[PDB]
Parts: sequence; C-alpha cells; structure tokens
Amino acid sequence: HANIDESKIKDTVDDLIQPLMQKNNIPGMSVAVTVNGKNYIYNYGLAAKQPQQPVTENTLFEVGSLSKTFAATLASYAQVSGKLSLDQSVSHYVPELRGSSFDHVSVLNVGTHTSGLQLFMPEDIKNTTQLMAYLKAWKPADAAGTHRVYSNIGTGLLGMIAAKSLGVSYEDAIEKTLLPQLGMHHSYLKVPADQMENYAWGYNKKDEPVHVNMEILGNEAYGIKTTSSDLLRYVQANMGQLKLAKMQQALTATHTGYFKSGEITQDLMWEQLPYPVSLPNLLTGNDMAMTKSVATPIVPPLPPQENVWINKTGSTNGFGAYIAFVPAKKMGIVMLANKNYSIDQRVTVAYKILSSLE
Ligand SMILES: C=C1CS[C@H]([C@@H](C=O)NC(=O)/C(=N\OC)c2csc(N)n2)N=C1C(=O)O
Repeated sequence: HANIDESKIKDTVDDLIQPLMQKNNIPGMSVAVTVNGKNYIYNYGLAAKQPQQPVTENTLFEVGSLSKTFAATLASYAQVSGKLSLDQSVSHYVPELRGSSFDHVSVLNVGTHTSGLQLFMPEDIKNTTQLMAYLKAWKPADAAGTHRVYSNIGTGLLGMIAAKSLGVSYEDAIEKTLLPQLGMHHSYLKVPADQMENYAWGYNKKDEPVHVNMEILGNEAYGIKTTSSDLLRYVQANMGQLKLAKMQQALTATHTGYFKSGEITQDLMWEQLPYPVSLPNLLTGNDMAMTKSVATPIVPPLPPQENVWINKTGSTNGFGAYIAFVPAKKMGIVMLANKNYSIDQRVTVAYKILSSLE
C-alpha cells in the first residue's frame, strides 16, 4: 500500500531477513518492531521441519541469555520493594558463603558481571550441595569490581538472591509474579502441555532438532521461552509505554549504568551504547561475552537514560535472539530465530532496521 509506513517497514524487514535466512540456513524467524506507538510482527519460515509447522504469532522460541534481563528485573523489583540492597555482599544474603570470597563480592558485582566468576557453570555441578561447595572454594583472579567477565554463574546468583529476598523460588517469582505483572502470558520457564505444539525446534550446527537442557541455575541465565509479541511488550514496558507503580520503577532502574568497559556501559544485565550509534562500536560492544576486560565504576551511577541504544543478545544450541531499543525514539526490535547464527549479523540487521525508522 502507498503512503503507509507499515508497507515500508515490512519491505525493509523482508529485504534484510530473507537473504539472512537463506545464507545462514535459518529455518524460521520472527521479527517484532515498535515505533510511533505501533507494533509490527513479521513471521518467516518454519518452527519445525518434520512434521513441518510454520512460524506463527504463537510460536515460542528459546531466548537464551535474554533470560538474564529478567533476573535483573527481579532484583530491581526486590530493591525498589526494600528487600534487597545491591551494595551488600553476596554472603550477607547467602549465609552458607560467609567467610568465603563472597564476603567481598557485592550483589551489584554479580548483577554487572564484575565478580570474576567464570562464564560457564562447571559441568559436574548437578545440585545445590555441589554448587555451594564450589562457591565456598572459589577465589577470583582479580579483586571483585575491577574486571568484567560475562558470567552465567553470577547471573544465577543474582536471580537466586532476588527470589529469596522476596520469599519465593526463582521459578515462582518469574512465572507467578513478574511475567504476569508484565502481561507476558506466553512466556515461560517451563512450557505447558497446551503450548508444546507452539514451541519451535532449534536447529544445531548439525541441523538436528534440539531443545535446551535446563541445568542448575539455568532458569536465571538461559531458561526463558517466549513469543516475539511478548518480548515486544517487554521492550515497550522498558520504555514506559504501557500502563501495566513499583514494576515500572523496577524496569527503568535496570537501565542504571554502573560500569564502563570497552565501548559499553554495563547496566543491571542490560548493556548500552551511545546514541546515535556507531555500527563499528556496536559490533565491538557485542563481542565481549568470552573475554575479560577492565571495568571502571560509574559513581554516582548513571541514571537511566533516553539517548542510548540498550541491547542484549541470547543464544542456545538451537536458537539465536537479539533485542535492542532506543528510549528517546520510542523504538525497538526483537529478532528471534531457531538457529544460532552469528551475533554480528543480528546486530547489523537490527541497526539497519532501526536506522530506517525515521
Ligand atoms: C558467547 C556466548 C556466551 S554464553 C551466552 C549464553 C547467553 O545466551 N548462552 C549460553 O550460555 C548457552 N547455552 O546455555 C544453555 C549457549 C551459547 S552458545 C551455545 N551453543 N549454547 N551466549 C553466547 C552467544 O553466542 O550468544
């Protein structure tokens, strides 16, 4: 249709996503965009190959590390509720760890990847007893607060501590309190039986259909399954666009900037770059998950900003996801795929789509 921005947005998105899917052999994708208070959802391809099922409005994708932002939102909710202080030590809240290295690690450190805990949970830790034994024996290579090391283990502690401060399990905190209050009714840590037909298969590096295996503290770090529509609602909530007072305060406060590292500002799990955004710096800023970098505190912390590009990547064995939004422009994007394809491509496609939107 002529003279309508919807047709123009669909053209932009189609022209980038179809070649992306072709050259990376991605079976199915959903892309959700919000701009000018309006929402646009585009579905491509297959949620499963055999029996084949199309991607639809109801299709659930694994979002991997986007799950970390929900642990951060829970901790922020606990903070604005007066139940959690981010400057206190981890061992203050986890008394089994008193006397260990966690006497000198703050909750803020595990919420900003500055504890020094390693990226991956050790494979042989299966239960709480093994986890605590590992944590009581652990010592960082550098003092907590000096370096940024992206960590699933630190995120796990952030979510565990937040949930306990609210007097519930993490799974209950998310599925009975947080997601319902955000109106995200098709988002789960455990997909129920009536939604299994909507749960896309992921396709791994051998093109085999796979679903994520949930291990200890995995809910916090990589457990969320959701639709692109639900995550677009989350993006709008993070920009204050929805009615839904403590929940809005909690969402906004996760965008507080606590450390600078490389090109990015580390917020509470979210990461942000200056807007207008340099594509080279956006690419550099999204290549920080596996190496150590120097972290410099921002004190007083930088208040939540409008004139920034806020983003998070996530992946599992079978899936690749990305969210970005710019509060000053009330625009955002969610890209979900059932193949894990390189983050530089996710970020470049997102940059091109949001740059087209004014
Ligand atoms: C570089 C990393 C660090 S781990 C981080 C995390 C967040 O999404 N994902 C995982 O830890 C993970 N599985 O957890 C079940 C993962 C990443 S890549 C892959 N084949 N599995 N993801 C990525 C990525 O490529 O996106």
